[PDB]
Amino acid sequence: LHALLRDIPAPDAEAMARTQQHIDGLLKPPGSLGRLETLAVQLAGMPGLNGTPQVGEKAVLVMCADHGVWDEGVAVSPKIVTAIQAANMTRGTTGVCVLAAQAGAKVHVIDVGIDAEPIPGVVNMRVARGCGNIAVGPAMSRLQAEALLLEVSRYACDLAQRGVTLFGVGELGMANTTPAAAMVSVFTGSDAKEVVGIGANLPPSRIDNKVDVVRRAIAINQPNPRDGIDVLSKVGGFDLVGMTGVMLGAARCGLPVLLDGFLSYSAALAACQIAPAVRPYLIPSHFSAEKGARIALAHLSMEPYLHMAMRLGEGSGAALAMPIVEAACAMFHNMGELAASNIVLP
Amino acid sequence: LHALLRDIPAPDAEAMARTQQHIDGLLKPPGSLGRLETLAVQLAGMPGLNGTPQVGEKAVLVMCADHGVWDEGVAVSPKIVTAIQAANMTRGTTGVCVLAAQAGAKVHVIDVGIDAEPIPGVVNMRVARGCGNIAVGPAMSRLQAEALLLEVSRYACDLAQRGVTLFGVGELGMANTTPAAAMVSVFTGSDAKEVVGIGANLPPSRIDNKVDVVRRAIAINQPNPRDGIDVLSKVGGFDLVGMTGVMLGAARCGLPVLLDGFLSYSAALAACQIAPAVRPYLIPSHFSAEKGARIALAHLSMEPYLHMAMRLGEGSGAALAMPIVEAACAMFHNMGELAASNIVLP
Ligand SMILES: Cc1cc2ncn([C@H]3O[C@H](COP(=O)(O)O)[C@@H](O)[C@H]3O)c2cc1C
Ligand SMILES: Cc1cc2ncn([C@H]3O[C@H](COP(=O)(O)O)[C@@H](O)[C@H]3O)c2cc1C
Ligand SMILES: O=C(O)c1cccnc1
Ligand SMILES: O=C(O)c1cccnc1
Repeated sequence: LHALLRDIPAPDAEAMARTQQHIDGLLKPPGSLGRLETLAVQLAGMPGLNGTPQVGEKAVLVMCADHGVWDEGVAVSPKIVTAIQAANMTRGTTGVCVLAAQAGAKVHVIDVGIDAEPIPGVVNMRVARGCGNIAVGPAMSRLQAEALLLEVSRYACDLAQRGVTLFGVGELGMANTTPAAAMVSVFTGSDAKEVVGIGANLPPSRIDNKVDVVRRAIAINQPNPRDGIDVLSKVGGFDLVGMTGVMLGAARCGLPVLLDGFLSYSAALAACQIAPAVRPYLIPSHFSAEKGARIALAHLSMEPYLHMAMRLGEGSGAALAMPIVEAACAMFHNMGELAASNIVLP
Repeated sequence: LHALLRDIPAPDAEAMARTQQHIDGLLKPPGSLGRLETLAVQLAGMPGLNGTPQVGEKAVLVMCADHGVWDEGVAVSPKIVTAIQAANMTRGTTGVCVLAAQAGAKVHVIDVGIDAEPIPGVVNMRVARGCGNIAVGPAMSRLQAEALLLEVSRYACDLAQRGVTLFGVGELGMANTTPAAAMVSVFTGSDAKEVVGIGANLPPSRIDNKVDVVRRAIAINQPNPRDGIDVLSKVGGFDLVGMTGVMLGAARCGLPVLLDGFLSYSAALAACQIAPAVRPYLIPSHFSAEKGARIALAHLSMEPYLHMAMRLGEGSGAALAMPIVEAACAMFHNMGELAASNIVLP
């Protein structure tokens, strides 16, 4: 793990310079394609991409797990929905499934801690049947967090070996916006009231309790904001840790990762805290409708491309942004050149 | 034309209610897919779509034309670039071409007034070789505007007959951000300084002249803000009128139209002024980096989905948003149902 972290490659400035020069000579006024241009250059700098903005196979990894904090009345959906939805993932009827098929990406459902019997078709990496209730103690042990980070990391890079060049991250876990809000509060220094949202339609009257739960979690655990692994283990969850692991793994592999929504922002904060070298590999997707979204993004210094008022999770926003990434590649490789048209601009 | 305007269909509230009900029962917390849900319902209400969110063939119509106002020093690119780029459109090397191919849409290049010899492969609907310099008079006659609106309108609907269900609108015309800014100022009541941008990299020092040009255009022509056709003819251009015609034509055909950037906003304002019934058929794409973008969008009451800092035009932003439209359809038709999973949420 320390090894893994040590081995994350820095971006290729040379490839990026070459990329920038090419883009400037394309059939358009310079810089006119805006973020589509900056995205291509960012991609060019990723060592796993071979010096150019390229997209091979795509995969969305969905990390599923239950949380003990559910018992605190912070979620309106029955606990079983995690298990139910996880099986549905295997049938291609879910939101991420539909959107992924649309983008030509494959969905990988991973069980990191669902509180139910094992589901056939789902990759088994279960840590335990649900994590501990953060309100009264820690979600898990440090050891547990570390081992899962490692395991997911390797799984992520192994995919690279099979042609995957673009990843998307997602989750499934009733009550997960609670630990997400806690982490956000911790890493960001924001008060719980400011980053606690409605999650999956929590009634406005139940909010206050959710806020109390977050503060309690923090107070009791005393997580260290300067230690990403400490925070994850204490007030995180298996699903959030898994998402963080995807991030570490893509980075180590020198490949890009598309974030999703609020839960993913949580995970991204942790990843970046753990290894700043991870940052350059991250790509925002959409601007989640969760209250704490603005604050989290500001701390990541990220401006998402899509404003869809989305708040489903599952990696649905990540799937939706995949075509944008492919567009930046299409622009780069298939547009003609000014010179070839004898076009001269000041 | 009055006929045409009269015959624009109102949206199907019945189909929309049915759509809403279906969406609510899908495998997710209600309303969780945000704008993706509102988009599907909007589509369902369009009579040309047959009571459901559907996407058949896609086409982007690019309206090309030169402007006399170029002579005022409001554009840094040589005049010939319009003609040059228009031919390139026929070779598939341009920005819209690349992005359209990416989205599986076909590009239709239409010459509505390029100041050069006719270009083989380009649809000929040329009004004149460039429009009049708005700084000293009108761009064209009312008759001319009306005839072009009509002609483009019919062409647009005819495509519908050939399987096209989704349109995108675009343009090509050096100096076109000038008449665009003028129209915006007129329809919106904003001062020229507030809506005049850098267009295709106009140097910050040249701005002031561009602003003076806009005011002069307005002062001299005295366009009537309550008469969209009056405004277009006076301080518009053949390209902008053509874009407006696409809009009128899709609406008459009861089909959706994706806007592009700043130039398209101009055209949309005019279209809506001319026929409010057009509004429900319009779909924003991206948030153009042109200064006057915020003001124009506010007047259309539109919030774009994409924030890419784009400012190329050609209908490139429209092509980029096509997959989003297709996603809303995919969601609608392929997601599973809560009921089928025995999932019950309050
Ligand atoms: C049917 C259904 C499908 C979902 N897919 C993702 N979520 C989302 O809702 C949960 C977070 O919200 P909270 O913290 O309020 O539980 C996670 O499962 C998240 O993925 C879903 C939720 C439901 C009910
Ligand atoms: C090579 C080239 C390709 C383009 N494609 C679109 N535009 C854009 O630039 C023009 C508007 O900017 P202004 O008002 O400053 O001229 C239009 O042609 C618009 O389509 C282009 C401009 C250039 C130079
Ligand atoms: O932003 C998300 O991904 C999200 C928000 C609320 C509930 N589930 C997921
Ligand atoms: O927003 C646009 O479409 C645009 C902006 C500047 C120049 N050309 C096009």
